Amino acid sequence: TEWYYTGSSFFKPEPITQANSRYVSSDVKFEKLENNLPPPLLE
Amino acid sequence: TEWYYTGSSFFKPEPITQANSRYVSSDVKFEKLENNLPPPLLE
Repeated sequence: TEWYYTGSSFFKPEPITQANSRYVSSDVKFEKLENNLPPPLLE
Repeated sequence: TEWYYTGSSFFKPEPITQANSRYVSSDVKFEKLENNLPPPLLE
């Protein structure tokens, strides 16, 4: 599956990037992606 | 010595990471840690 960022007050799916994403501590309820890793997570 | 991150409202030492650290302009009062360099400080 593929994941896209969207705005809060209007609906527009957009690519996930560093600007709209923040690094946070690990958690169980966070989704775990085997592939299609977003640029921030991908290394 | 070694430095650990702890929360404000409850006491539990944690490993330091980029999630809970902010890059700031250097100041004299800060700690000049020659050894045991925190992982976010590594270049």
